[PDB]
Amino acid sequence: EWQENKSWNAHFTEHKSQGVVVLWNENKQQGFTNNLKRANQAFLPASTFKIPNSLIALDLGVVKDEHQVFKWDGQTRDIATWNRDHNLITAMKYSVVPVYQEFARQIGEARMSKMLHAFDYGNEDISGNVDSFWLDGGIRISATEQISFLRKLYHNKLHVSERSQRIVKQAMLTEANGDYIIRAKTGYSTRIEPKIGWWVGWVELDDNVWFFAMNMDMPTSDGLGLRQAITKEVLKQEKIIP
Amino acid sequence: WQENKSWNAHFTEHKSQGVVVLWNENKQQGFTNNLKRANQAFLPASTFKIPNSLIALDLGVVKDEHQVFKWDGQTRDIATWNRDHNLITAMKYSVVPVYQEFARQIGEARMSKMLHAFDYGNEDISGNVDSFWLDGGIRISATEQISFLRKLYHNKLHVSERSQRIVKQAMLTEANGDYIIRAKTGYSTRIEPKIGWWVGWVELDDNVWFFAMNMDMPTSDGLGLRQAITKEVLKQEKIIP
Repeated sequence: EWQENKSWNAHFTEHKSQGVVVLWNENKQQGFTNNLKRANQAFLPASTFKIPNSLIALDLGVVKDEHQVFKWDGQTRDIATWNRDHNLITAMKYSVVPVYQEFARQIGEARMSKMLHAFDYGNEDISGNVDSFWLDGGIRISATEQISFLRKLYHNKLHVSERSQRIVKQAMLTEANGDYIIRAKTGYSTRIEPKIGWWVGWVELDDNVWFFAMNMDMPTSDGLGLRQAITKEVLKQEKIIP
Repeated sequence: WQENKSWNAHFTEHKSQGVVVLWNENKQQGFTNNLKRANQAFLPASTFKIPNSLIALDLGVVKDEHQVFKWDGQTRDIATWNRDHNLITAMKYSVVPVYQEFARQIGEARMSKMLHAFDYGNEDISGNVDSFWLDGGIRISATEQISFLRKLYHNKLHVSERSQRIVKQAMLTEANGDYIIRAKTGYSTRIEPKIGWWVGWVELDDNVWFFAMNMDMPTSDGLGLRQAITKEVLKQEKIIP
């Protein structure tokens, strides 16, 4: 069950933003959102797709491990951090699209589609073709669907090996300290309206895990840090993090 | 294997005595303030939770990082111990009693073989099966810790890849956009000299810096210096901001 807490809207309002945050309390098997409607609206996953894309690439052997280097092709792209060599960890961290497009090509459309279906991932539509569908094709996923997917990953219940899932959860590591561990993935969908930012993942506490998936309208790149800030503004309000 | 005696200031500043050892994985170069003490072997104390975890996982004594180890209802000096734990929280709170139970279940034969297979320190588990890393015969130097950690990082220890991955998960101490630290503290109080340890590594985008430090720890008061000193050293070396 899901509970709407419209008070979280203040965190969007304060930052002159519109969006949804969805939380799931694993112990209590309860979910919370500021906007049930938008929680169930599907959007392009953009770089959040790196999570399933990694799982599949690892499981098929397209990526041997998290150390394998994927050389910069020497083509300066807009994003400075992309113009360097990468492995899975840093490719995830810096959302290095070109690396994952190459994975997607090597995976191919048949295996990609089968695996997404096996994952129950979003609308499971990769039209098309292989190497951009999460950016400007047909694949869409809602925040509540992201939670469902993430929960399976956390529990190693996705239809790939345990190793693949552990490696991807490693690669998702975003922040940790004595109070919490956040494993998550950002996304930024720009190719198709509405432009949105994502942050999906979970917060590991000593005794519980809180899954989250947020997206928000992102008319310009200026607002990208709000993905995390608003999520954390909500996590703080809910005493999940200090 | 450079000695940089300038890092001694980081110990002197805190009226402390100790050693920090760094290993730059890419350059295959090590650095320390004190080559002698870098090679001096001490009780590992709770840094032993790293190999103890690996062995427990690999033998099935620990099924996974979620398995709960119920508190035995004995209230001890450390509050966080007086509660149920899994591998992650047991490592985080250095829950000795949990790992003593693992050690008992592992037993002396398998413990000894495994430490040899790990090339771990002096590989000597003389003493109580469930306390030898606290007050038995096992000794390991900072440089030996680095050697062991390097094998762990590369999944080259003689246990399954899964075991090594889980323990590296459990070692997670700190992460942000600049670095990840996977590490384990220790505090050897039973047998003189009382020392504190911090051993692990810092993962950067491009490189991994292994570290192992220990320092005299006459009282618990100084325990935060383990991390503080290591981090000022890391900061001086521009490894972390």
